[PDB]
Amino acid sequence: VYNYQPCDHPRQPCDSSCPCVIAQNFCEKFCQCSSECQNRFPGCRCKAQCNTKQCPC
Amino acid sequence: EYMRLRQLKRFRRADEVKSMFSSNRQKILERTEILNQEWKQRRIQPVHILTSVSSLRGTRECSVTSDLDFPTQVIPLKTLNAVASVPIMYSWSPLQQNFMVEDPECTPNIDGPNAKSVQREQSLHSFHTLFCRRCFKYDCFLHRKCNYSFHATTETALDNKPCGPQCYQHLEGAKEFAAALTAERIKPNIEPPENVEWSGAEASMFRVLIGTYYDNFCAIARLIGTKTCRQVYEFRVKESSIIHVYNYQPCDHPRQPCDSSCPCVIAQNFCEKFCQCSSECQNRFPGCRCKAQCNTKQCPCYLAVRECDPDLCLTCGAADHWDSKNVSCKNCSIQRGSKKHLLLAPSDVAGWGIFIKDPVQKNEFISEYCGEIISQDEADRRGKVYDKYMCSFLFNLNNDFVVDATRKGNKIRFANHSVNPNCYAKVMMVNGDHRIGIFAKRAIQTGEELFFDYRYSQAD
Ligand SMILES: [Zn+2]
Ligand SMILES: [Zn+2]
Ligand SMILES: [Zn+2]
Ligand SMILES: [Zn+2]
Ligand SMILES: [Zn+2]
Ligand SMILES: [Zn+2]
Ligand SMILES: [Zn+2]
Ligand SMILES: [Zn+2]
Ligand SMILES: [Zn+2]
Ligand SMILES: [Zn+2]
Ligand SMILES: [Zn+2]
Ligand SMILES: [Zn+2]
Ligand SMILES: [Zn+2]
Repeated sequence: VYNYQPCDHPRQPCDSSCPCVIAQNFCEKFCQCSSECQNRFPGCRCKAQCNTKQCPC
Repeated sequence: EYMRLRQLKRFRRADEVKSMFSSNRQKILERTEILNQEWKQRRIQPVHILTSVSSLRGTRECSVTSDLDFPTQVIPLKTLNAVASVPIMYSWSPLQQNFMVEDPECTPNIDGPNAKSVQREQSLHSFHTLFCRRCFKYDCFLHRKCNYSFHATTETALDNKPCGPQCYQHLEGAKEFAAALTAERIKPNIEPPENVEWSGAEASMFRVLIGTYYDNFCAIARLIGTKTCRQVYEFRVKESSIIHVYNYQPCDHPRQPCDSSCPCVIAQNFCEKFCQCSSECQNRFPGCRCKAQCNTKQCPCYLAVRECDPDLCLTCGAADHWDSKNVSCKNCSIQRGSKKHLLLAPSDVAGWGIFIKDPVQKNEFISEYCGEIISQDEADRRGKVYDKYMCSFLFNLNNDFVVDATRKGNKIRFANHSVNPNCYAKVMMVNGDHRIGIFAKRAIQTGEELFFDYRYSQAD
């Protein structure tokens, strides 16, 4: 597991041509890609405590 | 020989049919006598059958030509006023859920005076062969599986003191014998036992209940009739001396856990509650700890395109308030069966069309495309039958499942087709079964006919 290296490419999907995809890592807030990026990690909507395997994180 | 017997049988049949015809004729004569008496009770108004008028409206006249030696009578045509027609359609059976289409004999009854003892195959085989654990039904139509069953085939405290009547524990030196005989099943009862006759039904019920309650005596005597606890221990002692998404098919393999040797792993499906694996199974689906509405594309349920299992997704809203309106979680509408009202009217394009009564926002549940579940070959046959008159309703649900709503469906069967659809359908796995839901592509207006693109289905 590698640290999330940000990618900056507006109006460009991250799919087979992005370092985040090559590293099997999600685009984070620091990534400057489109807000509807494919690899963007959806914020988990836990009620609390985020300690069950239920949360994707 | 054979010819004589055949002739005798033919003569007997002829006599029988002659007598039957005579009797039926007598009955018919009586009924026609009373019928003609009723007919002659009142006469009819004189129908002179006048020849209307002589060109009252000055229209065309009928040239009724008599082929015999008679003149051609003339009569003006009295035209009949027109009546509005209705588009053609066939009858169908209303339906809400799915309906799949197929494509020494027994132990006596404890009910009634007749009874005996059943121990060849325990005492519980009528209610075990027929089972549908998914929705708790007997011989369910929804799940007509292989059904291997056929032909109708724990710590607790000791009951100290004689609760109510005399107890088996209160007997002098019986508990150690009980411990001994359960130890071997992996002072003591020296007093002679009583001799009381026991009915076959009572014995069978006692055996069945002892198969579960085990050392419990007070409760098993309470449920049974009479059945003294000392006598219960007596029978217990006597018996020892005497002797591409697929359906979520449940897994019950005890040879190995669910890992490369399970149908669920083969079908890449989460082991739901009906699976008989360990509670810590790898394929077990973690629930949602979602705050509300379960519509974040992230939600593992939404990522997996799945519904919310009531036994797993607990705080999400898939279990609380079962008998109420739509729950907080928006990924449970199809499971509850709640949809939007639809209407039927002549379509502005062709034939009939479904017009929704209320507006639907973007990605909002409207209806479920239910009907009759048929196999792929059965789907082909049904589609050919329906297209014989150039109208098909076949839809794709799973890899080997097809929903058809021609002879049995809902109002959502009449979906119009347009290059700019106002609705779209997606398949979601609800409680281990696959269902088709109807969703609006845009904020459709009130009363507009719903549009559905047929390219997604097998038939476009
Ligand atoms: Zn990128
Ligand atoms: Zn990205
Ligand atoms: Zn990125
Ligand atoms: Zn998170
Ligand atoms: Zn968290
Ligand atoms: Zn979380
Ligand atoms: Zn069922
Ligand atoms: Zn399994
Ligand atoms: Zn399983
Ligand atoms: Zn399992
Ligand atoms: Zn969820
Ligand atoms: Zn949910
Ligand atoms: Zn869920």
